[PDB]
Amino acid sequence: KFEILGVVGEGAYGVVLKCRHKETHEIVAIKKFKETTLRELKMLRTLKQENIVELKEAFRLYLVFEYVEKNMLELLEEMPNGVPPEKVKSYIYQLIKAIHWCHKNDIVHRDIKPENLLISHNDVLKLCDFGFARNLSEGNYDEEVATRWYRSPELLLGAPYGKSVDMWSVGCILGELSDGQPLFPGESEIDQLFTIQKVLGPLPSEQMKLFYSNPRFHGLRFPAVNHPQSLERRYLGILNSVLLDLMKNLLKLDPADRYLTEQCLNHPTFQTQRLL
Amino acid sequence: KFEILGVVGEGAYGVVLKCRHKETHEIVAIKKFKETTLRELKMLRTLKQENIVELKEAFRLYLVFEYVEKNMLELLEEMPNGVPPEKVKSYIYQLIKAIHWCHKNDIVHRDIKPENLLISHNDVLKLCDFGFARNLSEGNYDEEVATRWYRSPELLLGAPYGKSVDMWSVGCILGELSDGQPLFPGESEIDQLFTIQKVLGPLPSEQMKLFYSNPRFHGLRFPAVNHPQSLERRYLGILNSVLLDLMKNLLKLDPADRYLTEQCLNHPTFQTQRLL
Ligand SMILES: CC(C)c1cnc(CSc2cnc(NC(=O)C3CCNCC3)s2)o1
Ligand SMILES: CC(C)c1cnc(CSc2cnc(NC(=O)C3CCNCC3)s2)o1
Repeated sequence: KFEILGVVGEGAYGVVLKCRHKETHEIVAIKKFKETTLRELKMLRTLKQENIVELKEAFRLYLVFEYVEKNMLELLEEMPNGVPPEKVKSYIYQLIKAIHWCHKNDIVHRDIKPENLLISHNDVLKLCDFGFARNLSEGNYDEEVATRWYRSPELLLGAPYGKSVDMWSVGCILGELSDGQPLFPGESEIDQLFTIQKVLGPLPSEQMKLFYSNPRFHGLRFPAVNHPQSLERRYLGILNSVLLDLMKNLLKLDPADRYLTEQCLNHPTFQTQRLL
Repeated sequence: KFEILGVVGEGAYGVVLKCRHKETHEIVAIKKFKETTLRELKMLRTLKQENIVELKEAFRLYLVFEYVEKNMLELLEEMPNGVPPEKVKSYIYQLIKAIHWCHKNDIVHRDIKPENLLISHNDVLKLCDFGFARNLSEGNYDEEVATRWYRSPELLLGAPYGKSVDMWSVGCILGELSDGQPLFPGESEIDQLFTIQKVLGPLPSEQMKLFYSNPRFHGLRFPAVNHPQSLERRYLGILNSVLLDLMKNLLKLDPADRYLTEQCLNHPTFQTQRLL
């Protein structure tokens, strides 16, 4: 028996309520729709880790989670020019660890964004909202505008979703943590491709080819950018150079060049950081 | 030409972006879908007042608004036990003034909730999100779970929407401003009717009759509450007694007994308060 304290969130995932056990006074988040609740519960049972939100119990279907005090979106609102470089590295390390556990379990998250990065009172980052996650050994949801800001160009172009594009989202979040700004804030899909090339240069031949084969863009003008800026220039005086290197290998335009989790966690940036 | 700074919000209303004029550096909220954009723009032009969000311009259809620094939802998160009694009265007065202008223009808002109460840097409350507002002289959207917490019982029961139920929502917000707690937090429609009667007593005969005639509730158990608590008891030591009187006349179960705007703004609670 839970007393309802408030609404945590509502969307494609459904409705999450902030609740309190009438006996223990513990605060929880209870997820119900009105679907993919059972899929999420299965993945949540598989995915147990310090950087993944804990599912505490299920009943009649409703999922009861640990309630977490904040997300990254609120953190960037309180610190609109970025967080300290130490905190940028700490949060990206923790996020990478959570994605690593997902990927080792053959699960791709598909919706990494500041909104689903919970930051506990002890500053522990936790990933949530597996309502669009997929197991690659099966078959097969999606989201809104803020959720394309973190999407790789090949996905904007319609490629299949895999471990690479979760790594892309990590890089976008790395940048935004460092200066508070969305890195590729398109106002539409096309303006997103422009912003991406304005930083990283022209998409590889194959992505442009998808641009002309994809009827979403029929008759549309390709956003050619003459003079790309570069991330070194984009983040000069913001990221230290080692972490900048890590971000350079998360944001390779060709998904085949992107570091996956094992390589990310082995990067020099996190050498002293893994220990703590 | 606007540089995109971030996403303000996304929902049934569409997508609102936080943007900046490349020339003036003014921050604005730009509303676009992907419908009722034109309806909203018409109402926004009619509805011009200090407690209603200012629409600044329209182009190609996109609506550019003043950007406002916070909403009431964030205020209740920062002050989870309520705001000072003076601030409760000040915000409810301002909200009532905004609804009064809407109602005098034959417009009912239909979605009053903390999320659409903007509170400026000068502590000026502004109403927004007229994407579900209606003009009573015409014909005819709706929302989520948090948006039924502010719905009158006759509306939960399926009555038509009118000025009365906007007054109901005002009362719910009055209570929640005073102690930080949603007043009627149902987990479903039925639990909402229970919570309402647990405070205000049994619904009038006619609302119960709608309960049995409405197939939404076919075969369902009516939430009979034996011992209602009362608002005097519910808010003892929280609301002063004069404002408690105003809340008693906003939360009459029979919509015919509720104060409308003219009566609210004439209540003794706001006698010294109107002047400032
Ligand atoms: C986040 C998204 C809507 C979602 C899908 N599924 C779940 C359930 S898991 C959760 C446990 N604690 C949570 N904490 C937060 O989101 C809070 C609320 C926002 N302000 C403080 C930070 S949500 O959330
Ligand atoms: C609110 C809702 C989504 C909506 C529908 N239509 C509009 C456009 S009008 C606006 C102008 N300023 C605005 N300010 C706020 O909501 C802010 C953002 C949240 N944190 C700080 C408070 S929204 O908003």
